[PDB]
Amino acid sequence: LEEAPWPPPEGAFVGFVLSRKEPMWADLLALAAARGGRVHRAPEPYKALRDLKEARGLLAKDLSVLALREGLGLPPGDDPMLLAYLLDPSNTTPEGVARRYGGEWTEEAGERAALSERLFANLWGRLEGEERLLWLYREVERPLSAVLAHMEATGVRLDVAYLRALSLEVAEEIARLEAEVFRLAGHPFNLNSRDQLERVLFDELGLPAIGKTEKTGKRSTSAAVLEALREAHPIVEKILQYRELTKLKSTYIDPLPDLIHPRTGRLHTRFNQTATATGRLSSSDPNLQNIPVRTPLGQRIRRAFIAEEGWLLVALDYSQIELRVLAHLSGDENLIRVFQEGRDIHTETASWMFGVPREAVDPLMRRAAKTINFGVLYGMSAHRLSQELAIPYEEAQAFIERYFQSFPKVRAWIEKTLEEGRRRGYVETLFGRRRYVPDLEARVKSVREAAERMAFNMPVQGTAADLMKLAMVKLFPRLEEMGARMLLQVHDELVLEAPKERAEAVARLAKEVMEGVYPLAVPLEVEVGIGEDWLSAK
DNA sequence: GACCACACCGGC
DNA sequence: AAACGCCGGTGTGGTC
Ligand SMILES: Nc1nc2c(ncn2[C@H]2C[C@H](O)[C@@H](COP(=O)(O)NP(=O)(O)OP(=O)(O)O)O2)c(=O)[nH]1
Ligand SMILES: [Mn+2]
Ligand SMILES: [Mn+2]
Repeated sequence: LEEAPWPPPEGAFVGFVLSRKEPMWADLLALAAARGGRVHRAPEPYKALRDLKEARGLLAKDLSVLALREGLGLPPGDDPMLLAYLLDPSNTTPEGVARRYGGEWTEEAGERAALSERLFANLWGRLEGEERLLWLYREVERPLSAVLAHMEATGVRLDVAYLRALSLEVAEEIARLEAEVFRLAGHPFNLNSRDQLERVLFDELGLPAIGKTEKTGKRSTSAAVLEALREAHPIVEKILQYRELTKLKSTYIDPLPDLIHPRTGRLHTRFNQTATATGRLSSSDPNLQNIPVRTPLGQRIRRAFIAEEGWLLVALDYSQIELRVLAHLSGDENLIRVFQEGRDIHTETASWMFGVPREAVDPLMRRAAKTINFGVLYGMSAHRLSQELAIPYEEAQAFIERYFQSFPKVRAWIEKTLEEGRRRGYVETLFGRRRYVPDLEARVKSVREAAERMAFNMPVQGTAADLMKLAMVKLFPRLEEMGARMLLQVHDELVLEAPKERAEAVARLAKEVMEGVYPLAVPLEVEVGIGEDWLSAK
């Protein structure tokens, strides 16, 4: 490419180099653009951002987030990564996409701009005739990248002082647990080392091994194994408690306070758009899609996520979403009637599990039933189910039997999805998002059947992800008009932030947009709460 | 210091 | 651990 002076013409593709992967924290080291056989390198990258109409190129959203951080309303446009991801969701990195579609991902801005132009040309042509993937690109993924850019630059408020005080209380309890574990072991050791713990439990103590680890075949110390040994020795229960507290302290309580941005005073995640095999987003740096909620301590951590003063959080979450999606995809009349009657399969499975009336099912029980309902749907074995519920093997076998007997067209849909996946080489969502599963033809049964579980899960999980994305695209402009903020997406949930006096109107509107995103054979019901913290809004 | 595999476990 | 699926973060033990 011929070198030309900054600025570039309108519509040029950008390349850029960040001091680090996280756009909210990175220095903009270099900026360049390419168009019409020329490359334009910016002498002063920061000031040079003001010359761009949009961020068009590889990782476009990252540059848009950095621009918004600096007060510049630079939206992301075309991104070859999104094209590649729609053609094959194993296209997750610029390194791989470049090698695959005609370039090399380097560390120079000008070459990255030239690469973005070359890759877009080639990838755009590969989507000729792919009407459904083209619709997903233009109507979902490309506009969604702008929504996510704004969400990333906005962040969420965190009660730092609260978490600092919580850390000290948890530290004292961890001390009580480890000191007890060492007394029971007869000697201290590194309780964070699963190798050392393995030797204590199975060699020094006389506990029987239950399972082995995957890659190295060590005697497992997993929670599932410890639960099986809960009654064999009093050290086991303490280890499980130590694990819970240290997991939450090391992963949330201690690190999150240190990630508050100095200018915004809020916590900023990255919403990765080309990271999963199914079409889901992921969240990283930090991951805000796995904040605790299940245990008492976890709920205390979730309470640290708060609204700006004078505002409230609004949390919306699709009801039984993948089961509703399954009803539409499979057309099972029995499953459709379930939701047309307003029933709750999680609460009903819970009622059976704990032998109590539906009105007596608490959230803890219902959450456990959610795990059972989807575990069985996507292929959980009777053996594992019998151990999860502490019931005889024959009773777990009977539950799985009635589960599918209740919804006969589900098995039919699974078989048809797998047969089509073998012929075409891929499975697809309701909107045509595809995942290639070559191991459906594997000649090793264990491999083939693992691929089968991956394969018929994807249309269900992926359709739910398609629906959530489309709802975000529809909802975002309405929230801007209302002066509200979209903060987080957690797969089938949105967390919004609204002025207190508008919180109710925002909650009603967001609920209606999400429930009407795309009418199916069953209604899509959305549960909504409002509160000053994330837990309260649930 | 960065990076890695591994086992593991937080969420949906 | 076991024939649930999809993620990202941690400490250990180890290399470089
Ligand atoms: N395979 C699998 N999928 C899961 C699991 N947990 C969640 N998912 C998938 C399937 C779930 O549909 C989806 C969203 O998870 P939620 O919002 O926590 N539960 P839901 O929407 O079902 O019920 P309600 O909102 O009324 O409580 O994530 C699991 O253990 N396994
Ligand atoms: Mn839900
Ligand atoms: Mn949810």
